[PDB]
Amino acid sequence: MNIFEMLRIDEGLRLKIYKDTEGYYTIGIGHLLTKSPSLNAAKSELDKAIGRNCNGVITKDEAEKLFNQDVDAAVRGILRNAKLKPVYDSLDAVRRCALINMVFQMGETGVAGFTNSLRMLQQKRWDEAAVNLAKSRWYNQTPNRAKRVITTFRTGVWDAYKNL
Repeated sequence: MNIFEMLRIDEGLRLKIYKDTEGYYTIGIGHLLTKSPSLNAAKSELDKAIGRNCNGVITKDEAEKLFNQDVDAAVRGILRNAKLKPVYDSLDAVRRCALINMVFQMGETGVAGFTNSLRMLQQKRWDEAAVNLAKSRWYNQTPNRAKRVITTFRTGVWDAYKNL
């Protein structure tokens, strides 16, 4: 299992513009287009993102291209972030994937706000950090996905995704 397979389990694949758990306009493999309520603003972002007139619909191909860019940006964002970098460097390969997953879903900023959990992950206090991560809007709003990520940080193995 790898980061791409992991995120693809969590995000799914949709070739037509759709709404987030959050009600936001998205397409592909969790590629948020706009936080704006107009389908029209979303369509415009889409064509800008793809470089063609898409009319709200993309190919598998285009979806994976956006996915490659998004993953790349997430990692680079982690590497550029003063708060995130040190945690990332301290982690093993599997747990590194769990932090990437969080950044992809919630952005650099959002994750950098989990101050106490970050501190615990750096210290390698797995059970403590898992308990603290669960105390969040994140967990309450998308419990099945949060719990997969959390188990991943807890165990350091890919079992939560074995099932799926």
